[PDB]
Amino acid sequence: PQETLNGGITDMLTELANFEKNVSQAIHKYNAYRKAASVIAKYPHKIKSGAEAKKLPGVGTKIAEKIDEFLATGKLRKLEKIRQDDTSSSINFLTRVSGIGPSAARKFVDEGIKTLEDLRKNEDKLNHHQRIGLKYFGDFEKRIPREEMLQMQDIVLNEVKKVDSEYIATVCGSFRRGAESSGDMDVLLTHPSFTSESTKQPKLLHQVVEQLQKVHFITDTLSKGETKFMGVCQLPSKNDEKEYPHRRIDIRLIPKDQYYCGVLYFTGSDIFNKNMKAHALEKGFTINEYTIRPLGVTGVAGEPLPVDSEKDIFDYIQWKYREPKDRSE
DNA sequence: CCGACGTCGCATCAGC
DNA sequence: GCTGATGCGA
DNA sequence: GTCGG
Ligand code: NA
Ligand code: NA
Ligand code: NA
Ligand code: NA
Repeated sequence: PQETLNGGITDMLTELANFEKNVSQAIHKYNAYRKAASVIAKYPHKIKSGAEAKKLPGVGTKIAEKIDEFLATGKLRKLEKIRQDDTSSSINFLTRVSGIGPSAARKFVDEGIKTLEDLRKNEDKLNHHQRIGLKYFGDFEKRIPREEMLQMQDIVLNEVKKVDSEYIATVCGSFRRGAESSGDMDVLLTHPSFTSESTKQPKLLHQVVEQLQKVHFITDTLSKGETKFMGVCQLPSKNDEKEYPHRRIDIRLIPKDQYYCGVLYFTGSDIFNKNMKAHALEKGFTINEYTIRPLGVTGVAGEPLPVDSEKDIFDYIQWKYREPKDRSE
């Protein structure tokens, strides 16, 4: 549905969401506003009153009132006020740097640090993550066209197999669902030698990160432990041509017996996950990102069931296997 | 009326 | 030094 | 902020 349908209202609610999260530190209000904007974004009619909107789940009394004011005046007094406020606008802005959350943003602004330039001048006050976030501030806000995702995947899948051909690696996220662009790259990795009961062998991830660094694909590291890496990567510049933006990439090592529950979950979408979770319950199973387990008559979860593919999961709950490209809901 | 609204791996702080 | 809490991201 | 026990 076109943005000119309710884009004004949805923009307003998203701006409210950001201020609750970044300034008020009210995470649940952030999500309430986000949810309201989602349901409205999907609504295929131009809203004519707060009352019409209130019928939608997640739209309550107060948002209904704001929509009334917005519809009559083309704005919202409280939002106009907070936009102008130097402190709040700065705090809100600083959070766009990866590694700077509401707490760090507040603290920086309290001591007079309000702009990227200010940050640039105060490196000593920034942790490693925050320095990398600042360094790639613009690149991190750019999206990744699917063609670049495919090129990136080519590299990841090639180098993983080169380290050990028994690794299994899957790029997940909306990309796996066939999205035309991505925000980052999420890689789930496993190996037969690693299960929930056997060796947690703590070099499986390191060896892969290392090789990806060795071929100069991974350029920076935000964080890295035995099961999860978050960092930065860049396609080699196809020659004589402009250099590609630096991209965010996550790589997680998952036990083999939990790998497919992991792929399912990190492929999404979120709404699909929710519904699949519903259905599974109805069939007497509880599914999370790690395992699927039978529920007994009084609701006691038994042991995790063997899962050797995504479709195993669907089969446990009597659902026809659905392609990632059809998992919007 | 009033608590729930994922959860968790990693980096870093707070405290002992 | 260690343990647990907190910030952050996803 | 919204929902629901
Ligand atoms: Na409603
Ligand atoms: Na941030
Ligand atoms: Na942010
Ligand atoms: Na081999």
